[PDB]
Amino acid sequence: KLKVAINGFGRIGRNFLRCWHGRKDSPLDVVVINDTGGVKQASHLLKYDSILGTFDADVKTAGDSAISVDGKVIKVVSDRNPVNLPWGDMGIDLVIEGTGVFVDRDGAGKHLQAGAKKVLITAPGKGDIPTYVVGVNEEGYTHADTIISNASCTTNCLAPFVKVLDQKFGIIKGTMTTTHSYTGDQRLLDAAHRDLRRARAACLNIVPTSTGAAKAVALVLPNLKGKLNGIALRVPTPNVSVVDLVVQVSKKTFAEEVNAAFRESADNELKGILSVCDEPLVSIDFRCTDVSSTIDSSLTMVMGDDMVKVIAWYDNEWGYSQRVVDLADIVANKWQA
Amino acid sequence: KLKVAINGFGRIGRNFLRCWHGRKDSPLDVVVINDTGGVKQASHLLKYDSILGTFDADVKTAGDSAISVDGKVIKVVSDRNPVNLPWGDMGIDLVIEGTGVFVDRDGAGKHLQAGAKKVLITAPGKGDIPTYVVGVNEEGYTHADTIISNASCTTNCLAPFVKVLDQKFGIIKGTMTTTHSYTGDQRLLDAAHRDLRRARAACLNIVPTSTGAAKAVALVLPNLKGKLNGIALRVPTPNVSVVDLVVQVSKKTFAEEVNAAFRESADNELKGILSVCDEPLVSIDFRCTDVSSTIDSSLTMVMGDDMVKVIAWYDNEWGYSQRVVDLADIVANKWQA
Amino acid sequence: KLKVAINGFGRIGRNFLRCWHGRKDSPLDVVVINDTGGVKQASHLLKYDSILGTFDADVKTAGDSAISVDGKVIKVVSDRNPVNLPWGDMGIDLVIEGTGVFVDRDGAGKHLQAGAKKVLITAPGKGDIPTYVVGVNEEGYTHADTIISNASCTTNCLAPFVKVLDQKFGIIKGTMTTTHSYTGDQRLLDAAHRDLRRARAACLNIVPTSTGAAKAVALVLPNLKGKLNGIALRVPTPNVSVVDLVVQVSKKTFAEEVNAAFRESADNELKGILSVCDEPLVSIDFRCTDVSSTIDSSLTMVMGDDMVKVIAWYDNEWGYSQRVVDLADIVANKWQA
Amino acid sequence: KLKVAINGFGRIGRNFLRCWHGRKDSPLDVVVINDTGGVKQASHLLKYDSILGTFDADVKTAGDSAISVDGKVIKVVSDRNPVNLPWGDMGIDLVIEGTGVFVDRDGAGKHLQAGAKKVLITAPGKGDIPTYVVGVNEEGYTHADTIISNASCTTNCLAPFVKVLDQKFGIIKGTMTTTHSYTGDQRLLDAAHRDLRRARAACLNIVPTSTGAAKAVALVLPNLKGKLNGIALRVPTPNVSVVDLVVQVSKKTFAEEVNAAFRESADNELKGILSVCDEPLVSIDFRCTDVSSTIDSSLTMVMGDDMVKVIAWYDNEWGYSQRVVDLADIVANKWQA
Ligand SMILES: NC(=O)C1=CN([C@@H]2O[C@H](COP(=O)(O)OP(=O)(O)OC[C@H]3O[C@@H](n4cnc5c(N)ncnc54)[C@H](OP(=O)(O)O)[C@@H]3O)[C@@H](O)[C@H]2O)C=CC1
Ligand SMILES: NC(=O)C1=CN([C@@H]2O[C@H](COP(=O)(O)OP(=O)(O)OC[C@H]3O[C@@H](n4cnc5c(N)ncnc54)[C@H](OP(=O)(O)O)[C@@H]3O)[C@@H](O)[C@H]2O)C=CC1
Ligand SMILES: NC(=O)C1=CN([C@@H]2O[C@H](COP(=O)(O)OP(=O)(O)OC[C@H]3O[C@@H](n4cnc5c(N)ncnc54)[C@H](OP(=O)(O)O)[C@@H]3O)[C@@H](O)[C@H]2O)C=CC1
Ligand SMILES: NC(=O)C1=CN([C@@H]2O[C@H](COP(=O)(O)OP(=O)(O)OC[C@H]3O[C@@H](n4cnc5c(N)ncnc54)[C@H](OP(=O)(O)O)[C@@H]3O)[C@@H](O)[C@H]2O)C=CC1
Repeated sequence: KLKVAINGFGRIGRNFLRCWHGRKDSPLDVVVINDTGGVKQASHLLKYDSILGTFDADVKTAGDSAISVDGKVIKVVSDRNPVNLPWGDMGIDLVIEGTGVFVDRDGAGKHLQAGAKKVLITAPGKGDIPTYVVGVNEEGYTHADTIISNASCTTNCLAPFVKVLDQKFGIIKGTMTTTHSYTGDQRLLDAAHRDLRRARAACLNIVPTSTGAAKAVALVLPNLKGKLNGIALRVPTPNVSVVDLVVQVSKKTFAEEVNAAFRESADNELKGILSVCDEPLVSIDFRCTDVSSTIDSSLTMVMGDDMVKVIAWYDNEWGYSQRVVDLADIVANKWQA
Repeated sequence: KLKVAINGFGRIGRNFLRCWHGRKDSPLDVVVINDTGGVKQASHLLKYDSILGTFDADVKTAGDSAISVDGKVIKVVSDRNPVNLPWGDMGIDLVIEGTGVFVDRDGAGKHLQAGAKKVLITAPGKGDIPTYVVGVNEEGYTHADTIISNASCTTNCLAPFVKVLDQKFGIIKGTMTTTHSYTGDQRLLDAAHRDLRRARAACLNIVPTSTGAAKAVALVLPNLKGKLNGIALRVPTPNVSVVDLVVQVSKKTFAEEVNAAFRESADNELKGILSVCDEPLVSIDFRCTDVSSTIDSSLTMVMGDDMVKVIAWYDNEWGYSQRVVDLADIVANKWQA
Repeated sequence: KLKVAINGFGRIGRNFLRCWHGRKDSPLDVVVINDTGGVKQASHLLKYDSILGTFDADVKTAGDSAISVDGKVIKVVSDRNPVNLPWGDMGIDLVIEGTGVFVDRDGAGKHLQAGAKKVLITAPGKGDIPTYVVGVNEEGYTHADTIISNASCTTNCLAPFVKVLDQKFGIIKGTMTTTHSYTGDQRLLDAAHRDLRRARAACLNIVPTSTGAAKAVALVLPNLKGKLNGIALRVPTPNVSVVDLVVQVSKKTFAEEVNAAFRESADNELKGILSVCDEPLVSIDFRCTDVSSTIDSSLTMVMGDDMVKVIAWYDNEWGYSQRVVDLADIVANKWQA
Repeated sequence: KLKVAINGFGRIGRNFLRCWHGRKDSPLDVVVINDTGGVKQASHLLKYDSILGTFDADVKTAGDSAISVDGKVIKVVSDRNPVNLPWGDMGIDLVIEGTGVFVDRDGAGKHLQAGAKKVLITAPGKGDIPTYVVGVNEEGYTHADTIISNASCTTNCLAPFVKVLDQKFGIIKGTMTTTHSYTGDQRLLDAAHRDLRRARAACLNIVPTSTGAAKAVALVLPNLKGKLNGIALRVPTPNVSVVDLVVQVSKKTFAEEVNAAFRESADNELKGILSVCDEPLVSIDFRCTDVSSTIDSSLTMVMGDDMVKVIAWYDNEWGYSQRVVDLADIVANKWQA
C-alpha cells in the first residue's frame, strides 16, 4: 500500500519496474514515473530491450499523460528540477532515485521539499547518508531515516561472502579486482570526461578505473574497517560482471573447506542472496539471476594455508534491481508514520 | 598565413588538426581552439587516439591557456556561447565550425558577431547556405560567401562517382543504401533519443536510420534533382563505411566498361578524390586513406543491360577531414579582401 | 511416429532439436544423434547457449551412449564416415543432414547405403537435387524423392515476398544485397581460407562475399530465371540478418500499395511464413521469431513509379530451423510406403 | 648467417617475419616458409593485417614457388608432415616451430629427422625441454641443446618484474590473474572443444580458463618453486593483455618504494625488457610495444605493509615475437658446430 514514484527511467529504473511487476503479493504500488523523455519514449523502451529481450506484457500509451502495463495505468511526468514535482499533491510515500545526479543530502532533499515523505538512492550515498545491503545489515534500518542508500552493484556482490569468510576463518587483510561490463557513464567513442580513462572508446578497450566498494564493505561490516582495497577493469561486454578477491586469514584452511562454508550459508542465512555453482559456465550464463552473488567453486584456491582467492559472478543490472525491490519492501514493513 | 580557429574539438576537430599538421607548405595557420573540456583534456586526447593511434609529435600543455605541438603554441579557450569569443580580438579569418549545433545562419553567424571573418561548417547546412564538394562544384565558390558548408561524409563519397555516371551514361532514376560505422550521436546502451532506433545499443544491433545524402546530391548536381532517394544502416564498427548505389541509365552498357570510365577520371580530373581498387580487401584495409571514395571493381554489376550497381568505400573520419583542409585552402587562395 | 536421425550437432543441429521439442503433437520422433564431440559435450552445449539462453528442460547424460531430455532418451553416436552408421540397423526413416560437407548425391547417398530411407539437406544441394521452400513450392514434393534440399537462410527470406511481387506487379529485372551476421565458416582472427575476404577477423570488419540466393530463387520460381543477381556483406553481429531488394516492375505502383499487397498474403496463403512490421525496431528485436521473413513497412520506397525497394528481416538460425521442421512434417504426412 | 625456416605461418609466424624485417644488422637469414595455405595466401595475409595494419613494403608472389619482400626472395613449401620437409637438402640450421602442434620431443624431433640441425618452439615445451626467457635465464643456454622453448606470452610478462620483487623484498608466496585477449584457439560461435569454456562464443563472453604461467616462472627462477599459482579470464578484445599479481613479501614496504625498484631495473639490467608508465592509458595504447612488460605505476598498492599488488600490460603478439627474435639471435652468437 506504499505509494511509490520512480525518478529517472534509465537502465536501473526500467529494470526496477520489470522486477517489481514479477513479484507476488507486493506491498508496493508504483503510481508515477518522471521520464524527461516523454510518454512515447517511456512506453517504447520499456517494451523493447537489447539485454532483457521483449517484455511479455501488453504495454502501450494512455492519452498523452500516462502508459499502461497489462491494464494497470501509471502516470508519467517530465521535469529536470525535483522541487517542482507533484509529490505532495499525489501523496507519495517513497521516491526511487535512479538519476545518478541527486546522490547527496542537498540534492535528494529536493524531493522532500516537493512533498515526498522518504527517498531511496540506487547508488552509494555521498556524505552522512545511511547505507544498507540486504543480507548483511538491513536490521539496522529504522523508520526515522528520511534518506537512504542501497550501495553499488559491486558492494552487494562482495559484502555477502566476505561476511562468511570473516566469521569462519578470520580475515586479517586483503585486496580485490572486478572485471566489470561497460555502463552509460563511459563513452562510445573517445570523448571528454573527468576520468581520462573513461573518456576512451568502450567497446574497444580494457579500461582501468577507481572503485569505492573497498571501504563501502566496512560500512556494512564494521570488523573490516581499514582492512581492504581494490580497483576495477571495464571490458567490452554489455552486462554481467565478476569479482576477484584475495585475503589473508588467521585460520589455516584449504580450498575444499572454504567452498563447504559457502554452501552452508547459501542454504541457510543467505538463501536467496548467495549461491554456489559447480559447473564450467561463462558470463552470459548468469543473465537474469535473482541472487546478488554466485561463487565459482572450481576456481577457489589456497596458497600457503592462509592465502585465499575467490571468484564470483553478478548481474549488475537485474540482480541489483531485485535488491532495490527488497529494501523498498523493508521500508514498507517498518512504516509507522 | 591565414588565421584559423577550431570550434569544437571532437572527432572531426582533432582529425582536422592532424590532417593539417601533415601537409607540406600550408597556407593555413591554426592559432586557437575552443575545447569546453580543458587544456589538458585537449592535450591528452590529441596525443592518444583509439582509431588513429598515438600521435607522432611531442604534445604538451603550455600553461593553463594553451598547448604545444612540436614546439608551436596554440591557445585554448572555453565558451559554449560563440558571441562571447575573442575572434574579433585575435583577428580570426576563418572559423572551422565542428560542434554539430550551429548549422544555420543565425547560429553560425554568431561567430561573425564575435568578430570572425568567415565560417566553414563541417556538416550539411540548414536553410540558405552554399554547399560545396571538392571535385564536384568547388569552382563555384566566391570570396563573397561568409558562411559555407562541406556537406556530409556520405555525400562526399557519392557525388564524385555519381557525376561520372551521369555524364557518361545518363541517370534516369535510382536508390541507395549505406552500411555505416557508428558515431557519437548514437547510444552505448538503450537510452533516450529523438530517433527511437538510434536510441538502441550501438555495438549490439544493425540500426536503420534516415539519410539526407540523396537529396543533398541534387544541391551540387542540379540535374539530379528528384532522381534519387535512400536510407542508412548503422553497424558495430568504429570507423570506415560503404555505399551501395543502384541506378537505371539511358545508355546500355556492361560492368567492365563502367569500371574503365571510373579509372579514366581517377587518373585525370578526379585524381586524389576518387580511386579504383582491384584487390579483395575488407573495411579495416581502408583506414587512413586520403581519397573521398574508392570503387571496389570486382563487385560492380549490370542487370538487363541498363540497371547498374556500384559499391564504394570511405573513411568517414579521416577522409572527410582531408576534404575540409582542401576547402580551407581554396578559401585562402581566393582571398581578395 | 517417424524415426529421425540428426547428422551434425552444430548450430543448426541443436536449434532444430529445440524447435522440435516445443512443437505440439509432433509426427516426428528424434531417436539418435551423431556428435563427433562426445555425449557430455552434446549435453553441455544443448543446455547452455550464448544466443538462445539456457534450455528450459532437465538435460542430462544417459551413460556413455545417450542423453536425457525431460525424461526421454536419445542415443549418441560418433563416426565421421556415414557409410558405417547404424541407420539400417535402427530402421531410420529420415536423416537430417546438417554437417555442411555432404551436399551432393554421392556424399548424401552414403546415408542411404548405411541403411537410411531418406535424406534432407539443411543447405543448397549440388547437382541434381530437388529444392523446396515452404510457402513457395512445397506442393511439388513426392514421396519418391530420396534426397531433398531446403535451400539457404537467405533464399527462404527472399522467395516468399519475391513471389508476391512477381504475381502482383511483374518483375522485369533486379539486384540484391544482404547484410548478414557472421557464421562458423568465418575466422576469429586473420587466418587461412579459400575466400581471401572470409579469412579476415570477423568481429572487426565488414566483409563482402558471394551469395547464391539470387540464382537459387529461379529454382523454386522458374519465371525468374536470369532476372536477378546479388552479393553479401558479413558484419559484426552473432545472429539475425537483413535483405535489401531493388527491382523494376511492369505495372506502375507506390509504396503503400506494395505494403498492402504483402499484408494480404501474410493474412492468408503465407500466414506463418511472412509478416509485416509497422514499428521502429532493430535487429535484436527479431531474435526467436518463427516466420521466415518480416517486412519493415516504413522503409519501403518507390522511385520513378516502377523501381521498388524492399527491406526484410530474418533470424538466420532459429527461423530457418523452424522451416526444416515444417519440411520434415510434410515428408511424414506424405509417406506412402 | 644462420639459415632459418619458419614452420606454420599464423599470427606468431607472420609477426615474427615482420619483427625480423625491421631489425638492423641481423645475424639471421629467413630463406624458407612452410605455409600449407599456398603462395597466394602467404603473400596476401603478410601484406594485409587487421591488427598491425598494411605492411609498408613491396610484397608480391614470385612464380608459383615463392614470394618477395622489397626484392628479397623467400621460398615457400606446403606439407603437414615434417618428416617430408627439404630441411637437409637446403641446409637449414634452425626451425621456428609456430604451429602449436609439435610442442613435444616426439613431434619437434621430426624436423631433425628431415635434416634441420636445431628447433625453437614458440610456446611452452611439453616434457623435458629446456625453457628460456630473455632477461631472466638465457645465460644457461648452450649449443648442445637440440630443442628449446621460449615459454608463453604470459610467462614473459611475469618473470621479469617478479625477479625484481624477489631480490629487493623477498617473496614468501603469491597469486595472479591475467585478463587476456582472445586467440585462435577459441571458438567464434558456440562449438566443440576439449575445454567446455573455450567452446563458447568469444566476442560475447568473459571466459575463465587454466594457465601454466604459475609454475613456468619457477623454471626460469628457481627460488620461486612452489610459491605461486593463478588463472586466466579471456575477454572480447583482439590483442593486448594485462597481468594482476598479489604477493606477500618478507620486507615491509610501501607502494612508492616498489615503483622505485622497478624504474631502477628498467634503466639498467632490464632495459628493453621492462618498462614503467606514469600516464592514465588504456589497452589500445600499448599496441606494438617492443618490451615484454610495462608496469602501471598509478595502480600499485600495498596493504598491511607486506601485501603488494602489481598491474602490468603486454602485447601478446608483437612483444612476444620480438623475444623469439632475440632468442634466435642468441642461438646464432653461441653457434660452434
Ligand atoms: N547500471 C548499473 O549497473 C548500476 C547503476 N547504478 C546507479 O544508478 C544511477 C543511474 O544509473 P544507470 O541506470 O545505470 O544509468 P542510465 O543513464 O541508464 O540512467 C540514468 C537516467 O537518469 C536520467 N536523468 C538524468 N537526470 C535526470 C533528471 N534530472 N531528471 C529526469 N531524468 C534524468 C537520465 O536521462 P538521460 O537519458 O537524459 O541521460 C538517464 O535516463 C547512477 O546513480 C548509477 O551509478 C547503481 C547500481 C547499478
Ligand atoms: N564522425 C564522423 O564520421 C563525422 C561527423 N560529422 C559532423 O561533425 C559534427 C560533429 O560530429 P563528431 O565530431 O562526430 O562529434 P563529437 O561529439 O565527437 O564532436 C562534437 C563536439 O562539439 C562539442 N560541443 C558541442 N557544443 C559545443 C559548444 N556549444 N561549444 C563548444 N563545444 C561544443 C562537443 O563537446 P561535448 O562532448 O562537451 O558535447 C563535442 O566535443 C556533426 O555535425 C557531425 O554530423 C561530419 C562528418 C563525419
Ligand atoms: N548458421 C546459420 O545461420 C545457417 C547454416 N546453414 C548451413 O548448415 C550447415 C552447417 O552450418 P552451421 O550449423 O552454421 O555450422 P556448425 O559448424 O555450427 O555445424 C556443422 C557441424 O558439422 C559437424 N561435422 C562436420 N563434419 C562432420 C562429419 N563428417 N561427421 C560428423 N559431424 C561433422 C561439425 O563438427 P566440428 O565442429 O567437429 O567441425 C560441426 O559441428 C552448412 O551447410 C551451413 O551453410 C544453413 C542455414 C543457416
Ligand atoms: N597468439 C599468441 O598470443 C601466442 C601464441 N603462441 C603459440 O604459438 C603457436 C601458434 O599460435 P598462433 O600463431 O597464436 O595461432 P595461429 O592458428 O594463428 O597459428 C598456428 C598456425 O599453424 C598452422 N598449422 C597448423 N598445423 C600445421 C601443419 N601441420 N603444417 C603447416 N601449418 C600448420 C595453422 O594453419 P591453419 O590455418 O591450417 O590452422 C595456423 O596457421 C601455438 O603453439 C600458440 O600457443 C605463443 C605465444 C603467443
